[PDB]
Amino acid sequence: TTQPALLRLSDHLLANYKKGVRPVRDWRKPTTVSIDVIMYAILNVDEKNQVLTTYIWYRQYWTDEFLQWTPEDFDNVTKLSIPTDSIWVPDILINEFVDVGKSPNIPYVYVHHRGEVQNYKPLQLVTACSLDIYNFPFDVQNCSLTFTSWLHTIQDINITLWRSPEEVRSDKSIFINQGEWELLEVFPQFKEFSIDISNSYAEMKFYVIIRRRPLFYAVSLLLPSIFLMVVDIVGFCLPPDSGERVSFKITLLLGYSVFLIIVSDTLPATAIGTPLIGVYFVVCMALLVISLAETIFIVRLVHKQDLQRPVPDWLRHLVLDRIAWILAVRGLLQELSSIRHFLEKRDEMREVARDWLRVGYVLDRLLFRIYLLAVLAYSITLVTLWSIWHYSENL
Amino acid sequence: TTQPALLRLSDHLLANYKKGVRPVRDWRKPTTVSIDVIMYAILNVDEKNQVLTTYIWYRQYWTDEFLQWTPEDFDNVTKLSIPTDSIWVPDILINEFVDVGKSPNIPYVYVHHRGEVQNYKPLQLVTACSLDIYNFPFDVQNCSLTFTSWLHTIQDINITLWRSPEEVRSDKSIFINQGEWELLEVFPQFKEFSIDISNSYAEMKFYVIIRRRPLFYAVSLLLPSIFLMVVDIVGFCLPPDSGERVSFKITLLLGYSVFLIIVSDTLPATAIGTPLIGVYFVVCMALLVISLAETIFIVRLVHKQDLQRPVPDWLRHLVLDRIAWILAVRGLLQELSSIRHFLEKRDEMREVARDWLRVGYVLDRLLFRIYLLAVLAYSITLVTLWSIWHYSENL
Amino acid sequence: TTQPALLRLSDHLLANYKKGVRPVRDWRKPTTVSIDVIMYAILNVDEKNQVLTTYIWYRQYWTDEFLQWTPEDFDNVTKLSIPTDSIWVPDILINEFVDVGKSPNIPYVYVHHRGEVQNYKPLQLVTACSLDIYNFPFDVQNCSLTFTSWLHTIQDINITLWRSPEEVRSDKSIFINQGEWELLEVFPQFKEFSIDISNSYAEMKFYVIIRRRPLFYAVSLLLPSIFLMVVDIVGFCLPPDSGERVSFKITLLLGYSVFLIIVSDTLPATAIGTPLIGVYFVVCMALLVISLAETIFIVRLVHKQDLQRPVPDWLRHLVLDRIAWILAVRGLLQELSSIRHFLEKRDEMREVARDWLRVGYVLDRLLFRIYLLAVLAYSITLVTLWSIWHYSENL
Amino acid sequence: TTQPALLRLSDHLLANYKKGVRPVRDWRKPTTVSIDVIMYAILNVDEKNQVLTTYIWYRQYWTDEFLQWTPEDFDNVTKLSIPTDSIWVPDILINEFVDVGKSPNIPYVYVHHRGEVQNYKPLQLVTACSLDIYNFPFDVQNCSLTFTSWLHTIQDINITLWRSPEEVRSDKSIFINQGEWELLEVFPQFKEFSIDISNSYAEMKFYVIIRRRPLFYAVSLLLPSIFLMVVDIVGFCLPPDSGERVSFKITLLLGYSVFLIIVSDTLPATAIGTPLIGVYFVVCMALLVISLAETIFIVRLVHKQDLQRPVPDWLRHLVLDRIAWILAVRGLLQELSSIRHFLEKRDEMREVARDWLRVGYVLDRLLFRIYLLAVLAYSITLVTLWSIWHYSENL
Amino acid sequence: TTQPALLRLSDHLLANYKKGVRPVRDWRKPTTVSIDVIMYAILNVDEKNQVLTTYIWYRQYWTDEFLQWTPEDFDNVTKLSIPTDSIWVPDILINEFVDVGKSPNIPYVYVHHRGEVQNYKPLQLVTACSLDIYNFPFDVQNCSLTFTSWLHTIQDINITLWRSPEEVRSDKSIFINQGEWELLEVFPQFKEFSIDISNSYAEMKFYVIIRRRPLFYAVSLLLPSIFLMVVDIVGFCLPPDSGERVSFKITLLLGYSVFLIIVSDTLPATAIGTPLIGVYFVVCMALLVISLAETIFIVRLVHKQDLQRPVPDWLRHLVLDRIAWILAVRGLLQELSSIRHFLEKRDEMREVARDWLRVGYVLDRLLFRIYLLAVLAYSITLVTLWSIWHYSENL
Ligand SMILES: O=C1c2cccc3[nH]nc(c23)CCN1[C@H]1CC2CCN(CC2)C1
Ligand SMILES: O=C1c2cccc3[nH]nc(c23)CCN1[C@H]1CC2CCN(CC2)C1
Ligand SMILES: O=C1c2cccc3[nH]nc(c23)CCN1[C@H]1CC2CCN(CC2)C1
Repeated sequence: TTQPALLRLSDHLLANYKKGVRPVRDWRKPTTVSIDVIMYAILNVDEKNQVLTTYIWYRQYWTDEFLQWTPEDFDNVTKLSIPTDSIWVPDILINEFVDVGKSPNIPYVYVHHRGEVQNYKPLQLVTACSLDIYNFPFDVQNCSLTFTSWLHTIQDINITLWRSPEEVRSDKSIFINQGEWELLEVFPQFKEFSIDISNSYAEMKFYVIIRRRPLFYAVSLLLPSIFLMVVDIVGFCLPPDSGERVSFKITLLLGYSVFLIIVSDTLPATAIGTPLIGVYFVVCMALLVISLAETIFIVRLVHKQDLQRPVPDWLRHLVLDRIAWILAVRGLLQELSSIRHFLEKRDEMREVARDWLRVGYVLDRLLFRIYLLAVLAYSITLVTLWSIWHYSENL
Repeated sequence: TTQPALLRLSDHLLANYKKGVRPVRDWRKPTTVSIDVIMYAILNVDEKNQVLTTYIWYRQYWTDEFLQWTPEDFDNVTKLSIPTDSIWVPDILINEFVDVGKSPNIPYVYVHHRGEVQNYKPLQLVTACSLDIYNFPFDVQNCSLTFTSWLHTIQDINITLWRSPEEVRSDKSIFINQGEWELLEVFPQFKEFSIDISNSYAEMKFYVIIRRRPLFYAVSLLLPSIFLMVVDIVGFCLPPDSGERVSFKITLLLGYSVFLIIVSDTLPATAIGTPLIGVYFVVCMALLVISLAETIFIVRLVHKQDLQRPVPDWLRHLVLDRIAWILAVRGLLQELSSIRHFLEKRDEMREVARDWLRVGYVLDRLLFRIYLLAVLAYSITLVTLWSIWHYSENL
Repeated sequence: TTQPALLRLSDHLLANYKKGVRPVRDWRKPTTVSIDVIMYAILNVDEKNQVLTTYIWYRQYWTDEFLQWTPEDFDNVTKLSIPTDSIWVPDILINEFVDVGKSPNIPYVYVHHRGEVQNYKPLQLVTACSLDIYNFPFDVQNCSLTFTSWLHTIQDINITLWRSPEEVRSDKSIFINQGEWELLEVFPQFKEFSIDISNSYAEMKFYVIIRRRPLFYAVSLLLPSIFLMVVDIVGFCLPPDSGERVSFKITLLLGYSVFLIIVSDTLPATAIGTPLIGVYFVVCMALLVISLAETIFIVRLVHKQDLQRPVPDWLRHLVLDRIAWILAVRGLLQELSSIRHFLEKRDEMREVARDWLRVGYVLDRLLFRIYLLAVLAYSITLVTLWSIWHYSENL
Repeated sequence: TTQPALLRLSDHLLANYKKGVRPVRDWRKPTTVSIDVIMYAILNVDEKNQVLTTYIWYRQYWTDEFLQWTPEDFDNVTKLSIPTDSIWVPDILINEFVDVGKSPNIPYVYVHHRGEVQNYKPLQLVTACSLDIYNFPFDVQNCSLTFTSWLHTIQDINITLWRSPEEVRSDKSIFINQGEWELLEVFPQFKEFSIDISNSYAEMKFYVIIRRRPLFYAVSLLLPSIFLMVVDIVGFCLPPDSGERVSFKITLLLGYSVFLIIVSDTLPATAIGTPLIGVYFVVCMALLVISLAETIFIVRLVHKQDLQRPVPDWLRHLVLDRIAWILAVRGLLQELSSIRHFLEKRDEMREVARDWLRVGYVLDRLLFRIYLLAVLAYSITLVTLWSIWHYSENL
Repeated sequence: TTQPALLRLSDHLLANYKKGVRPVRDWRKPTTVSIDVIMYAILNVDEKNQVLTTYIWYRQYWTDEFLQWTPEDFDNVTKLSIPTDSIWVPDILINEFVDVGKSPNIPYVYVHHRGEVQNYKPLQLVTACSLDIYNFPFDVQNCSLTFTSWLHTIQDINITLWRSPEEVRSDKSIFINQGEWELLEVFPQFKEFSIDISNSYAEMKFYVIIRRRPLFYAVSLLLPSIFLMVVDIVGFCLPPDSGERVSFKITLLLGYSVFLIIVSDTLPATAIGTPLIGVYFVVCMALLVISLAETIFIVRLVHKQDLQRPVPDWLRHLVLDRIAWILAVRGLLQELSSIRHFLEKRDEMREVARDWLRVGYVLDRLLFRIYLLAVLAYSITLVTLWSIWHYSENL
């Protein structure tokens, strides 16, 4: 028997090992597969249709009972590499998968004596995760990965873990911290999945916690919003000169409204979408629009000869609002006296025109008070969100 | 015969089972496959080209007659797992499929004694469904899934059901209610599909009813439309000051017209597309445009020296419209008397200019009445649609 | 021989049938394949790069001569199902294909006695068709599908038809009439394709006629164009008040020019692209632009002190254009007489200013006549196109 | 031996023909493969990342020496069809390939007596070609296709040609002239590719010449540019009325600037991108912008009380520029004499205001001369490019 | 033994060579694979999600010990081509891979006497690289390619290099210099990758250095920015005529703001994105916006009757700012004397109105000084970046 050790061991082991039979000697005992998953990177988190792209490394060992050999005979060999198509491989397939594939297959597997069979493989998974667009700048996502056997039951395949849960929870020795997402926790759990009154199935759920790094996003979205909160600072105190005022706003109401389009284009729009900023930015504009509507109505009322409607209706309006906020010489002298009346009529109009500019100069201050309350509330909401974002990582 | 039970059973059963033969002993009796489908999630409903993406779980059992064995001999075994490439698998393929695939294959199947053969598999299907864009905010879609054998006839393969129709109709124990679509009914039906005068085929149609969750869509599309229905409230009562009016509209007619582009971009445009809102929003603008055209024509007519055309033609126009809506001192006194005529001519023009501002102040009220009728009709249509949406789920 | 009939027939037939040999007994006679195609739906017609997506059903029968058996022996069997990888399958591949695939393979085929071999399969084809963008609203496309053997010649494989051409021409019993395209005719033809002076090849061409359903497209593109043809109705008769006129157009020349962008975005742009509407809509704007240029030049000429250039050059211009369209008291009286000259000079300017507003009021009518001729021609062209569209289906 | 001729020939030939051995009897002589390529269509020419999509037909013959038979024995057979997986196929793979595939495989090949082995197959190739965006409207592209054996050397596989180069150069009998590209020349060449000092490899390069059909592109891009070159014709001769002028340009500087966005969107943007039109259209606007800046500065200088700076600095500026272009009655008469001075002061301002409007009326003519020189140069460049485009096809 | 040499050698060698066994005779010695990589082109560098597309050529040799033969016997043969599926191929797979594939497989490999086994193959790789958007116009990217065995350890497979590192570092004999990226260095390194306390793995890292060719990008982005830095040159010295000024800016603040959208669209936006230009262009606009806000506030203060607030508060404001920058005849004469007071009142207002236009004419110069400092800093930053870009290639 002048043959190499590896060739003689491969000939002896795979001579009659038929694939298809669950490898076990008594059908009573189930076979156990133990798994391990380590994260490498996060490629894409698309919020339009709840798609998460992940890359992981993997490892699965299962005891075997038709590949036992004594190392004393075959020249002290203790580990062999065999093709993956010549033995039995369990159908451990992850759930919540969309277009699974895009990952090569490893054509070799290890085997030890007694049946310790190991396998290493990469998985590039496109999964379905319920992403919450709420708290957009500082979101904390909680995604799930479900490993189970698609066919076998609890009394056929049981899934345990290689290493303990703790050492699995904190594992960032391979992950690259260059993307826009950062790992927090990979928590494993095991339970049983039964739907009808007949079959019992194993199940292992990995909960993956991710945070978003928002420093760069903030400086490109918030800073322009805080800088554009000087428009109220600019247009202030000009009811008589509301021609210039209206000028100002008629162009400002479009200057940021034109890029509101590109802002909404840059938002990862979600059908179930209600961001805190995306509703404050809307009511901010609504309030500004109604303020300008009130100012235009006031200047239209006071610009004409209406004289703020001196009928007692405006008294009632003011009262309700206050409750709410709780022979030749004959011709000579004739011509002399004729023009004095016209001059007096010309001169009398100035005070009458200028006496009706107080209502706008009063109500603009209340509108500005409402605006300051709104921006203070917005800042408080932003501060407490950032506080929640910072305190989310203490656990 | 010192061999394991599973290996000896696999050797005995698959020794001479040739694949290809329909498994039956008398060609007269047909084989029956029974199916079951459970929904998991809805990934995409693209209305541009009638594409529906669905994920389901599946289950198919077929009686077999060359895999019968007695459990008394082979150590009380009652269920075995065998490779899927060593036996006969029916070609149950769903119709209305586009780019079917993207789903793994399960390499194992169960077998019981007597021939009970089972199979579990996931299907990710991209189907063609006739989606109705009408009733966009609150649509109720009715899609169809057709299972049949692509080759075999009614006397070769018959498709029945595992569980009864009722228990199949109400099955939401696995479905995730996080997307923008919500399951209502999965109704199964069975019939025969024959086109020529020769072949008879089995057919099972699953009708799937889906609704759209429109709360988030409403607050992002309707609320701005209701808020922008204050433009008529702002521009009111100013025929003499139609310079400011025209100012107002010339900018409002673009302020929402510029984002009408992004609105139309966000609509899932369909060739066969006529949404109730998408036609009301158009006639709303048309009516506003023609109202502004009438006001501009009126102010152009009354601004010049035409004096609303005092010829009797305007009497006829008003009548038809009413039917429609059913030595030195000599020079001294001379110079004194010369300027009085010029002053009188200057002063007489004011009343003549101000006496022709009534026609616009009358017709704007009728235009506003038409506008109020339009918005009331729009609100009534929205209310009855929401009522239909709410009452669609009582069945 | 206590064996089932099907297993014994499969063992007898496929025992020595080697695949690869054209199934025939004398190499002289060629084998004939007969095909049949039925349309299901049209998924996409992309005009950017001449891509047509179609789904069809299929059917091909070929006589066989190594699978003959007598039904008297094998228990009165007359039809058998055999795997598709164990027999000879012709390489009938369609031409004009791009990324062909995306369609499953049927693993079974029928066989009768004497050699009648049948096969059913679906084909999802992405073909290259020369689409004419001309007559965009109402196009009638004529696409081609070419079936031939990629390798074999006329004396090896001949392609005939299952059913007659007539019954093939009118076949809409399966087609779904929910899309934007509607079937008209599926005409089959057979001929020979030879390019060099040596090989002769069979060829079957199916001509497919499709029409577009333009009702929904019309109401979304034409109706706004007809509604926006009121701009000339609005801006009419105002040469002295050309400040307001210029106001009007300077904003109208952008109001539809801003969404012209989105219009051109919505057009399926084709390199070889010259739609009748897409050239009329351009010359429509050109004519309007040159009309406004003429009006602005006229008002600039008449606004200043040029007084329409009273030099005899304008006489020549008008003639050529007409051819084209075929001690104290001393100071007292002094001061009295000094101001009368200034008053007369002030009063004399009004008639001189108002006497030069006729040329624009004359040429605007000619410009409007040209505009009415243009819109009448546009309406006539639209009417005759729709007439061609309606009369295209009488055949 | 009562067997069919084809079955007996297939049994005799493929009985012991092992695949893998280069088919030759003396390892010294190399085997020669002869190829032929015929073009069908051009699907896509993407200039963003240098991707060319092509479809071709193909043909390759190689002498064989283990499939020789005498036609006298096997019933006068001279041509046989054999599966492509049972014989030796050379690894002739094209270089410069990206995502090669998307094309079916032909499962049969011809064989003659003596070893003449033929093969026909379609190839759909996505190649990398250096496309020059320069001369965009009328480009002449020169792409390369490189056929070589990926493994074998010059003394193992040599690649010659089926037909001569001339008959290969002019081959448009199958090509469809409906796209935006038109074939000019398919020139074959053969040489040797060696990089190190050890291996020698065969290489066949097909140079493919393509032109663009620009008639439709011209009418959609140039005609609007020539039509919009009337803006200088419109705004001419109005320094005093520069309010209307500034009005005009402030809106024209945006009227085409707003669709400049969509123009740049429609350009196939290339990183290495410098089109002749794309630089002329930019300098055209730059020149117009600086002209308007000069006019606005001039009108701002002459509008105020600066009076074109009558200090001798403007003399130096003009000189340098010219070098560059090479008791009661007492009160009565008092009041009479008081107002005459005010009237004279009022009347004297008109000539002083009107005497400073010449500098703009002089410099605008020079600016227009520069503009005319620019447009004449642009037209000359366009004419000579079209001349180059027309003369490129004379070869 | 009248057989060809190649057929007899193939029969002798592959007669009993079982695949799967690592080819070695004593399990103690490991097998060594030596690799070589040569770059061809760079197809895509997408900065949105860190994707790098590369094309390389490859070469791997491994000693074999079951394919030794003596050339004396088998007719002086020294090199043979054998199928790649009949021997042992190591699983050398690159790390950092996304959707690896898209590249054909070579079905043949070389073998020499003694076991020298060679293989050539192309790889089209989509890898994940951390691209730095900082220094956008002139970036120097440093990407990594990691070759290792996915399964085998250091004592099973060791990876060395064919040629030395130097000759590998400088290799541009095949690379095409037509794209937007240019090769600088391909540096190889070898080390060991161990994560736990048990397994030791080989690892070869190729560092690839790429630069961007920014000439064409510069002329399309910078030149417009330098040309648009004349807006401050145009609007200068006009506090009284701030109506025209405000006119100017209200349109300039939108003229480039409208294409800022398309600028941001053309930027390859990265979540971690902070380009030097992209922050200078923002603060440039911020500074201009606040300058215009100050000017509008100043002109609003000085336009009304406030008279720059002559209360001593403005003295304190100026001081703090300076610290910061460190019977008939009776009626006759009566009427004569009445109008003189009105004339004096009319004439006195001019000097009072004109005496308050100095503060804006002073502060605009300081604002322009800040603007000049900003643009000088921007130019200095651009110059030093280009200097870094030029000096990066000296190594
Ligand atoms: O799809 C099903 C399924 C499909 C159709 C009808 C059904 N009735 N009851 C079940 C079921 C539960 C079994 N399953 C799978 C559930 C999990 C766990 C293990 N395995 C894969 C995923 C099995
Ligand atoms: O990739 C290589 C190659 C790869 C790595 C190191 C190398 N050093 N020297 C070469 C080389 C030249 C050989 N080739 C191919 C070149 C052409 C011609 C034939 N064949 C395919 C394409 C072989
Ligand atoms: O994925 C793993 C891996 C997966 C799961 C748990 C693990 N614990 N420890 C390791 C590991 C290290 C081994 N690897 C691979 C690491 C590199 C080097 C060689 N090979 C491929 C890539 C092996």
